Amino acid sequence: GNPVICMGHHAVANGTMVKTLADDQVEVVTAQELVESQNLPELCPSPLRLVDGQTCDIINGALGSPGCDHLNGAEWDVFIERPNAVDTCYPFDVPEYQSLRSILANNGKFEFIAEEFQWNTVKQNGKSGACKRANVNDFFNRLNWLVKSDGNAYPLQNLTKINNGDYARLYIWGVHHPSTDTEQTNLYKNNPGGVTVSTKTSQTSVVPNIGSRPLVRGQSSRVSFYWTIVEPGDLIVFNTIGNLIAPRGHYKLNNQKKSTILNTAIPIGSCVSKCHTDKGSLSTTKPFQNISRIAVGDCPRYVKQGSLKLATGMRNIPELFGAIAGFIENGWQGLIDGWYGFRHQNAEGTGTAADLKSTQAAIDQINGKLNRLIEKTNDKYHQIEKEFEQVEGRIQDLEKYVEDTKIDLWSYNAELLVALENQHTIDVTDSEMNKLFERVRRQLRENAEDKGNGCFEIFHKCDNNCIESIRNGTYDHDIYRDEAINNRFQ
Ligand SMILES: CC(=O)N[C@H]1[C@H]([C@H](O)[C@H](O)CO)O[C@@](O)(C(=O)O)C[C@@H]1O
Ligand SMILES: *[C@@H]1O[C@H](CO)[C@@H](O)[C@H](O)[C@H]1NC(C)=O
Repeated sequence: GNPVICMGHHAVANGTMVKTLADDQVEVVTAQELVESQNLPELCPSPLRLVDGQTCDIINGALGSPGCDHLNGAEWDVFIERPNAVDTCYPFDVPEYQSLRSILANNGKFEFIAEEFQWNTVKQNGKSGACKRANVNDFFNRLNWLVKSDGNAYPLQNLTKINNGDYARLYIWGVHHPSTDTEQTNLYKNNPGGVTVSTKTSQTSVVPNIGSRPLVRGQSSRVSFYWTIVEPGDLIVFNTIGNLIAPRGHYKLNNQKKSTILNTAIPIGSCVSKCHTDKGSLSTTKPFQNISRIAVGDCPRYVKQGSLKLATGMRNIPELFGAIAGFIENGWQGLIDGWYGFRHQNAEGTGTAADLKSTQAAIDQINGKLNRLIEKTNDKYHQIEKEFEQVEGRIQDLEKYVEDTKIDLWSYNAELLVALENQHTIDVTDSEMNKLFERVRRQLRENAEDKGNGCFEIFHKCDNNCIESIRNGTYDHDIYRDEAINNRFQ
């Protein structure tokens, strides 16, 4: 009525606080951070193909502005566009600028092919001192500036390019418009001008506009750029009685467009990562991140919280079933080779040993319990714009509201998931502690009594081999039962 065997669990000097459904902060032995809050100060060129626009934004690269020659033939997963990019040619605008930029970015490549346009008597290749290439008056190398004849001759242009190809074609054309009325008549003389680009099923006609506007690049004049898409079977008719900034061919479009554009000043480095934010690339296995809503590729999901700790171990009590932090007073810092174990005392001395089965059962149910849930990847490429220079009204409100709605919902999911999992992890570890206790209780039958602190008083001599027989499940209660019963009740 003298040896004692105690069942218990590990502990460390100082653990990590986590949140559950029932508790704001409970200390557990180990935990894992789920929110990535650190970014690399560079962008990774692998495994995704990054293309640096450098001084050239993507519109100018499609126009063929000066300094945008490297973008010729370029292929990208993510077009990297610099915020300090510069206009290096004739002052222009694009109605539906955003939509053209999106189409260009998503298509993923600059692959121009040449086509010969036989312009009547009009002269071609008009240039300007605004668009100087090596201080030589030049022009958008994808565009043809059509001017009068020498002999004062603006004739009607009607030529048609037919798409009998295997792909959809992208034509970019423009409409010049001047400053007064002499303008227009010393450059196309017909006044007003006008252009009509059309397909089999679609029209587009432009009325040039003439007036004073600021001296940008030293000109009071502008060009307005449009685009037209021609799918296999359709075609495109160029009508102008003046002012048409003709195309020199068409861009080839991919059937499936899987690319996008990232606008950032961050330099391109030599790291490896499949996730890119406008603050830099992310190198992580965490499921969430608080770095930027603007994120492309194989990225963690963006959330509002700066920290969410997932418990990966039991409650930490140094020195639901009510075992851990319950009838078991505290954990054992000395138990370093297991989560649960046995501590005994008999006539020969004392000992602490780990229990493998219970330890392994807990680890199996807790280790990486998230990988089976929050999927793996989340591969997002072309999305929507998420930050804006100036308000625009209706469309911009919706774009912002959609993203704000998405973020709140995922932040909610992240919060609930962690509290839920942690609640479950704590219950599992408490559960396994008391399964171990109950296992040993059942082994001992009538030979021992529960002392109330996770310990059994064993009512017979139990030497080291006897103790080990209890720990490894070979203890035969019938051997000691006579001795034990006599000690218990007499
Ligand atoms: C095709 C053509 O006529 N190009 C000429 C332009 C246009 O007349 C204006 O840009 C129209 O506003 O004007 C220049 O003075 C310039 O800006 O360098 C000379 C140039 O040769
Ligand atoms: C992201 O979280 C970290 C703390 O983990 C914090 O320092 C940082 O400011 C957060 N980023 C935000 C709030 O944009």
